[PDB]
Amino acid sequence: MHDPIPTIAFPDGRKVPALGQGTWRMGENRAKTADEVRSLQTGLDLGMTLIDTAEMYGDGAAERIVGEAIKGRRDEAFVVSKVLPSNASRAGTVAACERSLRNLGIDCVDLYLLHWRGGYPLAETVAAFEELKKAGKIRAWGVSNFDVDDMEELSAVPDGGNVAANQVLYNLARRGIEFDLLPRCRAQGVPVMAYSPLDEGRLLHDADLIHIAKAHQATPAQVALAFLKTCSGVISIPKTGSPERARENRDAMDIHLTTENLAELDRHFPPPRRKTRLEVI
Ligand SMILES: NC(=O)C1=CN([C@@H]2O[C@H](COP(=O)(O)OP(=O)(O)OC[C@H]3O[C@@H](n4cnc5c(N)ncnc54)[C@H](OP(=O)(O)O)[C@@H]3O)[C@@H](O)[C@H]2O)C=CC1
Repeated sequence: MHDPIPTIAFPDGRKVPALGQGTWRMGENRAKTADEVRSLQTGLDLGMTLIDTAEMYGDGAAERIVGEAIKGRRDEAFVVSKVLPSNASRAGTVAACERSLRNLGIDCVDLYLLHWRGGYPLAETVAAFEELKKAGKIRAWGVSNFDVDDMEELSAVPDGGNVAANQVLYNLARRGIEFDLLPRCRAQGVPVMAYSPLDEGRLLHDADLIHIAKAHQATPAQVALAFLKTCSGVISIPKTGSPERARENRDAMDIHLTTENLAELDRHFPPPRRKTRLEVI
C-alpha cells in the first residue's frame, strides 16, 4: 500500500500533488509514442496529476502526446503549458495559448507559464495572461526561470502579484535557489516547480546517492525524488517515457529518509553558502 502523495497549495487555494510528470523530449520517436502516452496515463492513475509541457517541446508534439493521454479523463489532470518569450507579446501570448489548446485538445489549461525572461515588457505578457484567464482559456498564470530580480519586476507591473508558480531548476546537484529564490517564493506563497529533478539523469551516477539508495532497497532516482518530497512548497516533475519508471517514480513517495540520510545528503551535495547565478536548462 501507498501513503497519499502530499499536496502543495497555489495562491488561489487549489491543491496539487507534490509529484507530477514532465514531457520534454516526448513526441520525437514514433516507436516511443504509445509508451509515452501510457507513462502519463499510469502517472495519472497513481495520483501524479500535474503534467508539465510547453509549446517548445517538439514544437507542439509533446502537447499532442499529453492531449492523447488525457482523452476521456481531462478532469483528472492538472495541465501546465508555456509560452516562449519570443512569443510573449500580448497578441503573441494569446495566439500561443490558442495553438497549445488545439494541440492539447482542451478548452482551458490549468496553469500557463512564461518559459523564461525575454524582450517584451512583462506588463504586456501579464496583461495577456489576465485576458486569457477572463476568457476561460487558462485558470492561472506563472513564470519559469525567473531569478530574484525577475520576480521583483512583477511588483512593478499591473496584476504581477497574481503569479501562481515559478518553475526553476532544482535537484540535489543544483541547489542554488535555496539561498534566496526558494525562501522568497515560500514566503510569498508561490509554489516552486522543480524541473529536471533527476538532473536529466546525470545525478543518478552520484556515489552517495547510489549508497543511500542501496540502504533503502531503492533506486537513485527514487532517493532524488524523496529528497524533493521533504522540501515544502515544491512540486517535482520527473519525465519518463516508460510506464515501469512512472510506477517507480510514484513509489519514491514511500521512502522514509532518516535524519542521518538528510545530513549525509547535505555533506555530499552542499547547500549554497552565498548567492549564486540561477542555473537553467
Ligand atoms: N521550465 C524549463 O525551462 C524546463 C522544464 N522542464 C520540465 O521538467 C521536466 C523534467 O525535467 P527533464 O529535463 O525531463 O529531466 P528529469 O530530471 O526529469 O530526467 C529525465 C531523464 O531521466 C530518465 N528517468 C526518468 N525516471 C527514471 C528512473 N526512475 N530511473 C532512471 N532514469 C529515469 C528519463 O529517461 P526515460 O524517459 O527514457 O525513461 C530521462 O532521460 C521536463 O520533462 C519538462 O516538463 C525541464 C527543463 C527545463
